[PDB]
Amino acid sequence: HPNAEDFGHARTLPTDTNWFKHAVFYEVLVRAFYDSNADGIGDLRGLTEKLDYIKWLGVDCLWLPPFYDSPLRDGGYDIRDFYKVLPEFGTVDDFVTLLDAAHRRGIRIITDLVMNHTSDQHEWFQESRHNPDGPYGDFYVWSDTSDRYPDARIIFVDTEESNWTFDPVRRQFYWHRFFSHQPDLNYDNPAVQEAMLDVLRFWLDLGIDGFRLDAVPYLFEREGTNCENLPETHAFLKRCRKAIDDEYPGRVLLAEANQWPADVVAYFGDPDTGGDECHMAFHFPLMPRIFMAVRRESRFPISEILAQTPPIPDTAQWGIFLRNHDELTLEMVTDEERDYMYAEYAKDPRMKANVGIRRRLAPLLENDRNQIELFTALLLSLPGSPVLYYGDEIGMGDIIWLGDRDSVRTPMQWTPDRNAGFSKATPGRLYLPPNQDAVYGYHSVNVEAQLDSSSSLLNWTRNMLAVRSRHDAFAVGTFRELGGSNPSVLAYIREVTRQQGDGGAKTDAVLCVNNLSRFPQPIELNLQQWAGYIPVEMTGYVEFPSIGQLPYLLTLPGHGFYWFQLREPDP
Amino acid sequence: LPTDTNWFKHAVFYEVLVRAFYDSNADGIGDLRGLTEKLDYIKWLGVDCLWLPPFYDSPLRDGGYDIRDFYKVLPEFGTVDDFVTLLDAAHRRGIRIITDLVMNHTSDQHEWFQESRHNPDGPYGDFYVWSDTSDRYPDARIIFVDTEESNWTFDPVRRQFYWHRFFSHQPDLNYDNPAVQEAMLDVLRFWLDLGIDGFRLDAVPYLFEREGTNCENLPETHAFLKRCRKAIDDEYPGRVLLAEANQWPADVVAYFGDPDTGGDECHMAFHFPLMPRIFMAVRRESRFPISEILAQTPPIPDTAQWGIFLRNHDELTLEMVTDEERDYMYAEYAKDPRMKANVGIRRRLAPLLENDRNQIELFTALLLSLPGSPVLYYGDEIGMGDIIWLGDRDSVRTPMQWTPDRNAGFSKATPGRLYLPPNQDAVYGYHSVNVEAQLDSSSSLLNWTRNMLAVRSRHDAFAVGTFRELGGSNPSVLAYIREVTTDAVLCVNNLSRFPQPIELNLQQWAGYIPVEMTGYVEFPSIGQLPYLLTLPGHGFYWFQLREPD
Ligand SMILES: [Ca+2]
Ligand SMILES: [Ca+2]
Ligand SMILES: [Cl-]
Ligand SMILES: [Cl-]
Ligand SMILES: [Cl-]
Ligand SMILES: [Cl-]
Ligand SMILES: [Cl-]
Ligand SMILES: [Cl-]
Ligand SMILES: [Cl-]
Ligand SMILES: [Mg+2]
Ligand SMILES: [Mg+2]
Repeated sequence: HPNAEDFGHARTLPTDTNWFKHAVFYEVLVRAFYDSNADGIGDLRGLTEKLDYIKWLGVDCLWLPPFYDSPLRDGGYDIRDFYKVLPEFGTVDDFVTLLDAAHRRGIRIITDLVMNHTSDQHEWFQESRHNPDGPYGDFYVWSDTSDRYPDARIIFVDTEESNWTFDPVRRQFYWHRFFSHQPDLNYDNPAVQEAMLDVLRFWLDLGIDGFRLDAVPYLFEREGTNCENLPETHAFLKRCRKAIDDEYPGRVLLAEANQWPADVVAYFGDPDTGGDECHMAFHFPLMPRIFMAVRRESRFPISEILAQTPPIPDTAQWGIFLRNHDELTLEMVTDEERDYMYAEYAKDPRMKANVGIRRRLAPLLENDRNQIELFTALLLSLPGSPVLYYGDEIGMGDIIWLGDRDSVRTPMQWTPDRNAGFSKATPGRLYLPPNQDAVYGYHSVNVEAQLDSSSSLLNWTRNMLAVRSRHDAFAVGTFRELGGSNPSVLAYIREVTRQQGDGGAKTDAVLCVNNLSRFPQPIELNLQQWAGYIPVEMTGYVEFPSIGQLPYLLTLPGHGFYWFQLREPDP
Repeated sequence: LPTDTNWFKHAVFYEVLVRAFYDSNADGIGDLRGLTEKLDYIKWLGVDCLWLPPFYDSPLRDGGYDIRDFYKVLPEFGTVDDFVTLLDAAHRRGIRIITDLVMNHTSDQHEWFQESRHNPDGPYGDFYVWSDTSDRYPDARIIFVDTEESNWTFDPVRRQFYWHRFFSHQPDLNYDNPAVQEAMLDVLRFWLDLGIDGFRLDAVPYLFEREGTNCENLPETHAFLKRCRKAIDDEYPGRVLLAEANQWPADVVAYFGDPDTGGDECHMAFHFPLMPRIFMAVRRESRFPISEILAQTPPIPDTAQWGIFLRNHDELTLEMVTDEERDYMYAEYAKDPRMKANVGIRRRLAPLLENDRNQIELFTALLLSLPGSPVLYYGDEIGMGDIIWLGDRDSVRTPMQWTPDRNAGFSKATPGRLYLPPNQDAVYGYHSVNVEAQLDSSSSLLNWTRNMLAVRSRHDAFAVGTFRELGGSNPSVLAYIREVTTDAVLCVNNLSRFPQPIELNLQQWAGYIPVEMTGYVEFPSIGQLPYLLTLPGHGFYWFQLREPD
């Protein structure tokens, strides 16, 4: 393994143990964003050059999917070397340069790190199968039979015949929860635990701001269990958090656990220490419920998942995003016993058609601009830290035929020029082609075309992000659902607890009202506790009538929404 | 159709995918009824026989080469009744139909395999090749070496290993079981009874395995092929068997069978190295890669015929044929950046030639005048492009581009429901490349291609004539005569991008008048002095050698 010493490191931002609670994340693939060297493939230097756009957009942290050395048989989630970037993307030094440049603009970077397994091309595995009594002999999970752990499901049931695969060289079976070319690491071997902690430290020494830890529920296996969410798995996660907070204060760990929210709460750790595992975890059912709330023109699927979500440690934060599937497994989270909408998804033909396929926001919503704004408003005002996916801010489409994941991984559309301005290479050499249809194609949909008009989706999104950044209640406020006469309208207030040396718009309460119906709707709200306050609409700053003792009437167009600052009255 | 045991020697074939040609029912997928509705186009183009890749019921994990039921049409294409409708409509127009039939293996979803694994003591227990170990047949290479760790896979239900030369979801049939041989003969008869004109038999070199061998081309494999030919000969005279053997031509001749009988296995087999050699001949501006491959091809039985096509890869395995010992061009392909970029990917003719119309015409002229029965691939006649990102095979399987309308006129469905999207780029997109746009001008690639087919059809020499390479002063020009005995044709082809002169010794035909076949202009009669022909870069001429009064 390389040592971090022989590379540069990035200059660390000032320590801020709460930064991730206030952050808007931007998931961007290195391969897709910008090709600076005309090989048809996006690269680290290209991403570095585009930091000006990212800063202008106003996001706080980049989230990079895996960019490590890999044969790319499973999208790069099959890792061949944890210490090396895929050569086509650049080198470790290019990553340090990117980190420094990002940090200069106050922008942080996290990346995906797959903890559960490596590619079978990883040298640990080649040594494990060729030299069984060597130091890597027990780095993986080996057996003379395929009978162990029978209660564990096969995740990729239509592709893999078993969770055990017979290796022709070692003549024993090895365990894999994912594809056969992704052998599971043996976490019962303390050398494996130390090796993986050393991986985290390598990137942290370089200066990375954190990781999304992938496939963590599957680390340990035990007979008599379904081999997910085991005590020893959480124990290892506590080691990661301990190392993180002791040696690198102010960094973050995000858990990718595609489970019902009550079940992922455990991944934040012990409530009594304030949380001692992951700082963040994703709330996967939110988008499916929002999607269904709109289809149904009813607030309840949204009201319900929020009400039923258990409280989490003070230190912790949910991550939220506008996708219906986990990118690792392409599964939508559900629960037969605890999801009242369990059987309802299969009854919606749009939902049904896209089962197991990642889709971008605009295509999910049939390019309806009003709905894109509504879903985006919800993403930016509901509790949690939001993740925007690259290209959704201009309304990019997808290309489903490229694959279940690759559908959403086509080049960023910068201009209406050749290759959408992503590359100077010949089109036949692009890693994937840009969208070329009349609706989503780069001749029509690109950054340059949207920069001019204040009314473009890009400019609208950038303004919404700016507004959000100026109001703390969106990031760390309480959540109070207001109910109301009309079931088609979701209304809530978010409040800051307010301690010492504050008082201003930044800490004033906020009121959000969202119409899930396609038709204009009235709603009368009981806001009597805020009698005398003045609702000020956030985008145009117009003062609405002061709140009284009577119900407050707001009227919304189809799929419309309003955000108001609740200003304290003048004495 | 009235029996005509030589029809395949005179045929031009047209490989057309049911899924890609025409969607008549607006589900976004091409279908048999749709293909039937486009037969007038196929007749007008002038081809003689359709070649349909597998259209059987299948989970489509390996492009439909993974068959779930040999007796059933994939439901989205229609049913056996739609297939008979297609057959009758084609025959009415004098067009025949052959199809791919995978003989070596089935999908693991096939009911035979599910019975084999669940009920080992039952009648299907020995329908596949099972073993307690993965040690047998170690000399057989793994075809898909980057994907399959072994030719043996452990089945979790039966708890034994089964053999597969292809992907793990394609278990090999056990041809040492006599019931397997009878079941597969019965598949042949089922489609022949419906009226199909023949089959391309796929993966046949791999039927039998034997210890101490590489498990290809075994004598028992050829013995089973003889059973297939005999069944055809005895029960369905006038039908054809084509072999898909991606091997050096010398090795392929075995698939025509015993020369002493006039051939007792396949009627046809493919000459795979032809396109790679033509491609390199043009890259090097030398006739030699073509001259040599033809000269080194052994004689085949007189009732047999080579099939030829303008592709560098076999569609089953995505491999280009070669031979370390017998191919002088063996190390040369890797030195060509065009060949190197496209390794393991099917590409259409226009993209292979960077859309150079002169070269498209040159390669097509060679395809239509060299010895063998040519196969045209659907869409090449209008210059369609491909979409490589769709997959190594799906690259060339996008919808036929009929018009510049929505979905290229292939379907009325919404674009997001199409099985694959049409080309949409500035060069190959359906807004500029489509049948409708080319129908009008006599100078379109489509009308040029149609005219060349019409010309070829009027000269038996192209189909069954002898082949005499004329040599000549200039190594950049390939000249030859095709002759049958009363019909003699002279073909001259410029492999150089620049204009070239060639002086030919045509003394044997002195007095004859060369008549150029497209404009019918009479050229100077052949004398005792060498005949000078001058060609533009990548040009060609076809001449009928007419007897003097
Ligand atoms: Ca594990
Ligand atoms: Ca076999
Ligand atoms: Cl990437
Ligand atoms: Cl995800
Ligand atoms: Cl999704
Ligand atoms: Cl098909
Ligand atoms: Cl059927
Ligand atoms: Cl082929
Ligand atoms: Cl090809
Ligand atoms: Mg690049
Ligand atoms: Mg159809």
